[PDB]
Amino acid sequence: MEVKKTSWTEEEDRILYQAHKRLGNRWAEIAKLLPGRTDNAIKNHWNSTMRRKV
Repeated sequence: MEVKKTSWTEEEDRILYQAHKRLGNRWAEIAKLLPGRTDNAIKNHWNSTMRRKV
């Protein structure tokens, strides 16, 4: 079965956070550097992992 786990690499998350503040909330453009990862997946990851508690 294998439950849908957050199969994100530390590297991806690193670039994600770096880009988020450097480029901005330009998720559409950030995916240019992080292909495959869709906006919904990125944001889902961003809200669940990074902004787990604000």
